Amino acid sequence: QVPKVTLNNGVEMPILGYGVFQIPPEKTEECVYEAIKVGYRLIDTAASYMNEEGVGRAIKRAIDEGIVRREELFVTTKLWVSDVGYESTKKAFEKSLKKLQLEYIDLYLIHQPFGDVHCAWKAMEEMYKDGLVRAIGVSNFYPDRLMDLMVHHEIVPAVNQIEIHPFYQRQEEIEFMRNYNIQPEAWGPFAEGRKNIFQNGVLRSIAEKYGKTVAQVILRWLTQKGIVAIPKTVRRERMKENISIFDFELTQEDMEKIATLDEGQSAFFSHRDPEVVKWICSLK
Ligand SMILES: NC(=O)c1ccc[n+]([C@@H]2O[C@H](COP(=O)([O-])OP(=O)(O)OC[C@H]3O[C@@H](n4cnc5c(N)ncnc54)[C@H](OP(=O)(O)O)[C@@H]3O)[C@@H](O)[C@H]2O)c1
Repeated sequence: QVPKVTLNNGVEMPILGYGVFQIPPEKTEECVYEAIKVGYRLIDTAASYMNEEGVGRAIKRAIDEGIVRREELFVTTKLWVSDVGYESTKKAFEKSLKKLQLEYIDLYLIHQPFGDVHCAWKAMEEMYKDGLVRAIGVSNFYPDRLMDLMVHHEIVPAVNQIEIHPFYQRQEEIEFMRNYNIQPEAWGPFAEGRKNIFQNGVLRSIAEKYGKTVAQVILRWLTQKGIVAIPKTVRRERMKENISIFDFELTQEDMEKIATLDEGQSAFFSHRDPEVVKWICSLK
């Protein structure tokens, strides 16, 4: 029984989904298919992961085998930096759509805050209004950048996908998003395992309390905040573990303990670091 959040346009999105970053293209079909069988419906990919084609094949099988209908799934993909523009953005979307073998996409995101994101958003608003995508949003946008879009365009981004985990908890940005009706979505909910997160003593003491794992506690913590989380694992047993978090609840005390862990900065790098902007823009 996986809860759904309601986005600013009335679209419902599952609060827990399945991420496919660093799953090799040739392993992505079986992973996604297994995830769906286990009960995932929110699937997160991107043009840049090079595994849309495998995601689409998993879906096609699940649908053909009767496991799900298309409407039960929530497929997210992303516009890569090098495609950002007006027509370039439509072309990119249509390329992803093809790879996925879908008629529509549930959520399409601007992947990075660089290049002509105003033209990309305008493009995206038009595909949104044409019915090609159910919800449009952004990724890795700080509040100033979110505001800039909001004051220059009609459609408020439905989602902003950003790094959120116990060591970068980003509460001030969450309340800015809640204020302006932008659903926060957590990428790297486990910080990709950085900083011995699965062995953190505070997290284990709370996990022990409930007979759950640390991973489960982290995801329960996010979702209990009203944050969509998209953990990634290539293991069937962890798919099952990661989705099995709604049969318990953290106390206020538990939530406050977890809050003490915030380090207030990325586990990876800052998007305001000019060297980072350049490194990202030079990947493709
Ligand atoms: N918008 C963006 O700029 C951006 C950037 C990065 C990622 N993302 C999205 O966010 C998704 C989630 O983030 P992520 O892949 O970076 O990192 P993540 O989900 O925080 O953590 C990934 C790691 O956790 C391990 N793991 C999963 N479940 C576990 C469990 N219950 N116990 C112990 N270890 C566990 C995985 O190992 P195994 O796979 O081997 O189990 C994997 O190495 C991505 O796949 C992608 O869809 C978006």
